Amino acid sequence: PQITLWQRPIVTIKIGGQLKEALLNTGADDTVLEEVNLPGRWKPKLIGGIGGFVKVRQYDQVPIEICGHKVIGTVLVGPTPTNVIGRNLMTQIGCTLNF
Amino acid sequence: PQITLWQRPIVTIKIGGQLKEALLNTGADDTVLEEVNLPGRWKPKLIGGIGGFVKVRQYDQVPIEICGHKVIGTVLVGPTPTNVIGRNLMTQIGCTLNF
Ligand SMILES: CC(C)c1nc(CN(C)C(=O)N[C@H](C(=O)N[C@@H](Cc2ccccc2)C[C@H](O)[C@H](Cc2ccccc2)NC(=O)OCc2cncs2)C(C)C)cs1
Repeated sequence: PQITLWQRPIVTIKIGGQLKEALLNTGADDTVLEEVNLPGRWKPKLIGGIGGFVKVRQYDQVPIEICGHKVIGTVLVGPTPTNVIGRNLMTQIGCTLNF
Repeated sequence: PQITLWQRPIVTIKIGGQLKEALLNTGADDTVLEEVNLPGRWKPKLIGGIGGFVKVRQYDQVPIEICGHKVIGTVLVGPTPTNVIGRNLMTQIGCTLNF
């Protein structure tokens, strides 16, 4: 699709057997989601850093559907003020900025 | 242009007689820049919110050139870890997300 930016670009995703809402965020390197239970192995990752770091669980090669595009990528699971799709998954869906 | 998202979408802007670099950030409602001196009237604005608010100066109807597109919009001037072009100016340049 083509998404204009008059409102926040919130989209529906399908992950770990759930439908969630998340923000398409070109300002974020990584994808961070809260309250999803993902199977298999993970390793801890420190993110943020200003004022301290936040520890999250890094899951690799996660299948995720974003607007009906089935892709694979890293998902960080942990506390976040809002669910964020970052550049790592936007590249996978072939999402670009255009003007 | 078409900007892919494998790297951070940093672009050159012209503002307040200066060339600056800023991040095209679809996760940000507003545009926040530091170390720019803008003429005329402003009013304080509280932004952020998590852990406290940050006070910045809100300038309206500022002429700004973003990748050669001359546009007009609100610029918040104040401390920011990185210069951010938010949705308010992306709409002005006609910037969309596409996949
Ligand atoms: C909480 C939720 C309901 C939201 N609040 C908002 C309102 N706010 C505050 C903003 O629009 N904020 C803007 C902003 O930066 N956007 C933030 C929104 C936000 C708000 C509150 C708490 C946490 C994040 C989200 C932005 O993408 C920020 C801005 C930024 C980017 C790079 C470097 C420095 C700074 N950046 C990031 O999210 O980077 C985090 C990364 C994660 N993985 C790699 S980088 C301002 C700078 C203009 C939007 S969505």
